[PDB]
Amino acid sequence: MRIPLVGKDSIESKDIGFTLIHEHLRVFSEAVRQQWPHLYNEDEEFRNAVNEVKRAMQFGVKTIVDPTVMGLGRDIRFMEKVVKATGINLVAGTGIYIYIDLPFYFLNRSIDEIADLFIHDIKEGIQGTLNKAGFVKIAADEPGITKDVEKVIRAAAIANKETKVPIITHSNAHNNTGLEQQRILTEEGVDPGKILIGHLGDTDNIDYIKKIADKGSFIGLDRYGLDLFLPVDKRNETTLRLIKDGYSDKIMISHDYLCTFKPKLAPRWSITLIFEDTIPFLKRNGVNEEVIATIFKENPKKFFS
Amino acid sequence: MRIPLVGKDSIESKDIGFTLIHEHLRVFSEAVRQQWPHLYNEDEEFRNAVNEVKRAMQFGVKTIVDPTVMGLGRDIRFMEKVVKATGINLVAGTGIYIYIDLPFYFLNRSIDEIADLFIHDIKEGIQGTLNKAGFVKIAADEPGITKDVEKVIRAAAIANKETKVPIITHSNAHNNTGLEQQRILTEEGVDPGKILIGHLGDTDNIDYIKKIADKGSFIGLDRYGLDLFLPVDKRNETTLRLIKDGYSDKIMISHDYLCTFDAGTAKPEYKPKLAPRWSITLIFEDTIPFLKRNGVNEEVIATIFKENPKKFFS
Ligand SMILES: [Co+2]
Ligand SMILES: [Co+2]
Ligand SMILES: [Fe+2]
Ligand SMILES: [Fe+2]
Repeated sequence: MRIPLVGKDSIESKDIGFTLIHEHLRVFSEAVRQQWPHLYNEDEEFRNAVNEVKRAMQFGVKTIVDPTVMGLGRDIRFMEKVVKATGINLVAGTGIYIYIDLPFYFLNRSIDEIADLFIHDIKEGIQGTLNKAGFVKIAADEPGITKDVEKVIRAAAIANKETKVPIITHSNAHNNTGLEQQRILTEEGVDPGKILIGHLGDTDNIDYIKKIADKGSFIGLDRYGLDLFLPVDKRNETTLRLIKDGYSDKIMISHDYLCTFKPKLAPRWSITLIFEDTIPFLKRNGVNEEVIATIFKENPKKFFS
Repeated sequence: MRIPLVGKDSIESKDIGFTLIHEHLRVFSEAVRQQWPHLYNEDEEFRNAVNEVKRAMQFGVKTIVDPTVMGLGRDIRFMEKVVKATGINLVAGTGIYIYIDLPFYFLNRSIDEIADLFIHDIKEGIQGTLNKAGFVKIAADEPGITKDVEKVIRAAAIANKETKVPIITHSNAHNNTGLEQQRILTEEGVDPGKILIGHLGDTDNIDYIKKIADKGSFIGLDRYGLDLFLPVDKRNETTLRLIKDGYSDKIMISHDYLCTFDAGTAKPEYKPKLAPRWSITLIFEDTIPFLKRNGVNEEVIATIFKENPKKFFS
């Protein structure tokens, strides 16, 4: 009745339950895979995604939000297959993931034309299916807010205003891209509480994280396990600090795990690391179950309502 | 047998006949087309491509070389359908068309791993078929020779050295990228005669063009009809001058026609001020008649359109 799900009837936000807000079943570069299909093994990809998702569900995860969009190899049919094999609630999105320029398709195309693509996926369905997009994903990274990155951001704001679906972002935690995304969306009329600024858990700069939260958006502590960006124990210290300072109303936690899509870079990276390490860490440091529920149930409910 | 053809037995290069060295049956952004198929009408693309190819064949064209590769929507199965509807000799390629950065697949991958993809397409076949690639296509434009652009350039060198297929380039005629491409490839051991430096017809700077040709490479006068890069009359004037100064044996001419393109610019849609007479047969309607009435004999026309493509693929 409000949040579309891959391969199922849409649900009211009250039924989302325990959510992993940012996880990927599979990512790839569309052009590479179309051109050199011998590099990929779909059977293996499917088997690893299904296993990872089953494991999450054994810890009580009900819904996964998967922000694989254009540029990351969104495949709605693969997603459907995983949903049939697992029973997971899966929220698919629309959007564009670029760091510099858009594909040449977009040359002399307006922001509204871009937004029309997102709205098509939200109102009509994704890739020829009746599976509808539940959110818009956008990105910026080390190159910053380029001209084309900015067009995409503005297009996301149009789609949100027209359809009410929330916006998930990718940012670089160390160069202000997050704060800029929030600002441009917000200036374009997006409710700050319909934005999740992503990858803030990549830094232990608490003042920058709070800045974005205090402007009204969710803060993505969303790469647990990617030690190369920030080690688990430092993420844990940051999370705990934010909870202790009263920020659990804006915290969202996830792994950004690539289910099929490393001893030094990400030794215990998986879709269940927060059950194995983070949540027990927090509980040992005095965080109650009510806070856990706020982060993994209440916050996603608010984001999608 | 020595040039692979899509949907046909390979041909000796001496049999290639009258050739258009750089034309596209269809181009698109793979990511866009994968994510928003509602934007594209395959029927219309197929009908347009077939119509263009048949009209080129009526003018005597035997062979078309199509440098649509990764980044431009190469689709060997579409190409097969076009061959089967027309009987054209079609040469498909491999390569990577980027202006700035490689797709994220290539993060922390070596130049060799890039080359192996090219070698795969040339020795094994394209996209799971046995249609083999006959050349490598690479690109550089306004952003210049970026690090990833250079990785692709060096990958093409390795592929040529291993398989012997020639290299076609896309360049920006106004920023030296063509000469940079030639430089880096010749440094890596590629024979200059196996390189076509593209889009040099986009300038009337005759001295730049000549510099590349004197270094031993073919020069692509290859966007006839794309008036936004350079109008037909200035292209014709440049082409003629090069032929008079003795450069016939290095000149290749084409239209770079996109029988179907997905960009919004779209150089011919309510916007045919950018490319009014642009089609795959414009050289038969304008350029060849112009050369012929300005002292260029049938021999020189045969050199450009038959002999040079034959050498390039030998
Ligand atoms: Co991200
Ligand atoms: Co080109
Ligand atoms: Fe992600
Ligand atoms: Fe081209």
